Amino acid sequence: MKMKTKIFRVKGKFLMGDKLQPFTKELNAIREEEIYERLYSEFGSKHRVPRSKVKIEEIEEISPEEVQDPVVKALVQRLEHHHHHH
Repeated sequence: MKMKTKIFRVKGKFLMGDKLQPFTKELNAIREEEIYERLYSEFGSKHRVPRSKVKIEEIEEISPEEVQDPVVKALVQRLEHHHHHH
């Protein structure tokens, strides 16, 4: 069943150069089984980081308008209501 997408503010570590770098990823999904696969996909895409080297530590569900990432916040708004301002 599809719904209004939940923005999960993930806070974890990714292994690059045998070093753990911390990240704060605000991404819109439906459930946790999405979050894992979507991050393994993104880090591999944008950053070319291997899946087994991406370590998720925290997953915090936040509100659509509170999201700091402009791209994700714009993505969530695509399924929202066009504010009728005459």
